Amino acid sequence: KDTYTDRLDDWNGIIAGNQYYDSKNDQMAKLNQELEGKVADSLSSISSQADRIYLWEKFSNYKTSANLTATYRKLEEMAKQVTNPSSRYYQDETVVRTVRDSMEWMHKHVYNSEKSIVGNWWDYEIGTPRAINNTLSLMKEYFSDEEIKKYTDVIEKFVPDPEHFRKTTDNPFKALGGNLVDMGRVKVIAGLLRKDDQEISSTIRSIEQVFKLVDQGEGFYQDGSYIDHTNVAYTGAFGNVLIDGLSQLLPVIQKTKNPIDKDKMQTMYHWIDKSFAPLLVNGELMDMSRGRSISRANSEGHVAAVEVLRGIHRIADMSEGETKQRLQSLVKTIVQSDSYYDVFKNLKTYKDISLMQSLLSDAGVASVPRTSYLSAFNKMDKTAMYNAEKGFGFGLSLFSSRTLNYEHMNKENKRGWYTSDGMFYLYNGDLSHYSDGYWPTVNPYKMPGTTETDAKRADSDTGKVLPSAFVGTSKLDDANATATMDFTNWNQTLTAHKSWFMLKDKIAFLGSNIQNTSTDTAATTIDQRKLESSNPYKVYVNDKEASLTEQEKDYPETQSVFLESSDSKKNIGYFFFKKSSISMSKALQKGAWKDINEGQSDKEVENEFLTISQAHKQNGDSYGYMLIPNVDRATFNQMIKELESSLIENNETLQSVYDAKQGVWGIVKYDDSVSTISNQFQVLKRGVYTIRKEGDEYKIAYYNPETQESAPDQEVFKK
Ligand SMILES: CC(=O)N[C@@H]1[C@@H](O[C@@H]2O[C@H](C(=O)O)[C@@H](O[C@@H]3O[C@H](CO)[C@@H](O)[C@H](O[C@@H]4O[C@H](C(=O)O)[C@@H](O)[C@H](O)[C@H]4O)[C@H]3NC(C)=O)[C@H](O)[C@H]2O)[C@H](O)[C@@H](CO)O[C@H]1O
Repeated sequence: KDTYTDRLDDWNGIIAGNQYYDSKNDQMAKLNQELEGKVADSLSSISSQADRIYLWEKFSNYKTSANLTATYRKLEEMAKQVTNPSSRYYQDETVVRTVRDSMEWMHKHVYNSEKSIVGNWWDYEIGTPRAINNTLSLMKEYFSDEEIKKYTDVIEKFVPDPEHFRKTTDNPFKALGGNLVDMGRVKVIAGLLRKDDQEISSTIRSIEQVFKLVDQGEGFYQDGSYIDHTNVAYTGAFGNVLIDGLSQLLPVIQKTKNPIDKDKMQTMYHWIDKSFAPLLVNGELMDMSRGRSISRANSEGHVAAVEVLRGIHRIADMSEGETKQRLQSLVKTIVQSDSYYDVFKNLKTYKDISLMQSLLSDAGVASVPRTSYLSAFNKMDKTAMYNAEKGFGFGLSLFSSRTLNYEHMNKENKRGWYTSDGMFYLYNGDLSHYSDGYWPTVNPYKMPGTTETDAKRADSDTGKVLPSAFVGTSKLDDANATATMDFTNWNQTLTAHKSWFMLKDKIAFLGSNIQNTSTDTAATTIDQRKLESSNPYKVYVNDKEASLTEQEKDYPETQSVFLESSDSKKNIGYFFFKKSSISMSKALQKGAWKDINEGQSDKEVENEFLTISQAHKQNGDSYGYMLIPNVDRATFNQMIKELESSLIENNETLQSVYDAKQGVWGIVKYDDSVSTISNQFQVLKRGVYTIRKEGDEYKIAYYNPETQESAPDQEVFKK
């Protein structure tokens, strides 16, 4: 037809990619097989009675917005197969008619301009409109330009403003980040379908705002943080949608009369390198950045990671030169480092499958293991650490007066209460740790690293910001950093000065000033590790094999605990600076995804967990231990002997551990008193420090969590 159909043709190549299909292509044929079965199920179950209440019974309750999107997504699947020469439904008269028909019926009795949002606005302005655009785009050769307009009319009624969503409501909000991108997949495509030029130009102009880094509110920050939903760390869910959708759109947008300036898009590489890259470990997308998505059974870390990777790859393909090359190497090495998840299980279009296949087999693209790195995402209170030498990742999940602890929205993530209360993540040889039903089987009252009372929590509860702004990380280099959280629990009955000292190949956990004014007992979960029936651990307490049971066994006078696997890369050792009183247990924990997410399956799931905790029976209590992963038993025993004097201090005003091997100090000062460290120097300001002694010199890394600022050396360091 015209230039719009041209772009609409490019879109089809991106969202389905029938033109690249190849039956002799294993991965492609697998996805085709999947779509064939989908429309087969849809067709064999659609209602074909004279006068019907619903198109599909499973999605009849049209009061539930979700049923509109699910119903239309089914027609998009039919539209994909009907235009695929290799599909059994290719140009099928029945399939063509049911799509056209279904569009009309849905339009007649369910979704039209004369209707109003009922349920989630999201489906009315994003979910459904996208499915409609895609369906009309794929089958434009079967619809009249007039019918197309007719069917996208309702989209214009609900989403008239490319800059605001929920415009038909009493409180529309400005589209930013992920939402802004979907606004493009809604109005740019719909604009294309309607041959509406003003719509295209204004939506693109509106989309261009996503390329702006922010220093407040929602968006990407200079330090790599990405905030969404007012104050929630969301690089891993909304960031996904952002990069995923934008990467699909850009190729199309760029071929219009309103291409986005190159210098304007250059910021995308900032997101990739500073925001996304650090959150990817062995093909897994750190859960601490995925908000409520963690409660979705079909979006575990490795799966969520491919959403980002496919977006990054599309961007690399859109680039050229070293940029294309480096991005390709980035995607290639990450995917190849994933021995647990098959990346193709989440490449849902032929072009995406194709791109990935050529990348993996192109010998010209280097795939070299990622180097060590430490990202201090202070603008979202998270820290990601990775050691390339020992091969383990570490995630520190916190929150402050600037951020919400956990998101429970739309009945999702009902029990994430403590996932940001100083929760830590360890990524080692067991790539499936946080997968295979970890979230619905993990005991939510004992999130690893967290200090909490055992009071009962309500599923109906929702997030809160922390009273204190004294939460933050001061990074010295790629292997060393220190963090602290002026912790107070959800009902202000317990406090604790929790601090972490990341020192290259280990992390020390220090807690002091632990107080409890309530009646419930207080304890810190040193860990709750999910086990693999295939790789059993040999537990040692004080280097003596211990036999754990579902019943908590107490181990007083503990100097160390060691979990031994046949794979050094799965070993976890804990050295207690001062002999401590801990309790351990290994028990089968059962649950269902529905428990933490109403819309998930109620199917029972179960996993075996090893729980280690330390009770706090008095005020002024404390804890102190070093987490040492990926070393064998003899090396762990020898190391804890060397660290016998690493703890420099752990009280209510000062906390610090020292790495003699590196000549690095980790320090946290809660007050402005003069602290003399190791009889060598003085730290003078309240805040977080990471210092390295280089012979006669001292490299200083100071951070003031409250003002979110560093400071001149002479202000905080002396001698
Ligand atoms: C209660 C209310 O209306 N609160 C508003 C808040 O509304 C919420 O906005 C979200 C949003 O996207 O901004 C909505 O989140 C999305 O809901 C979808 C339907 O349940 C769900 O499918 C989305 O999940 C993603 O879907 C993608 C897709 O289907 O294409 C997937 O490709 C993607 O992998 C998957 O994660 C879900 N989005 C995310 C990122 O999880 C939420 O339902 C809706 O209630 C407004 O946004 C804010 C404005 O800042 O104000 C509140 O008051």
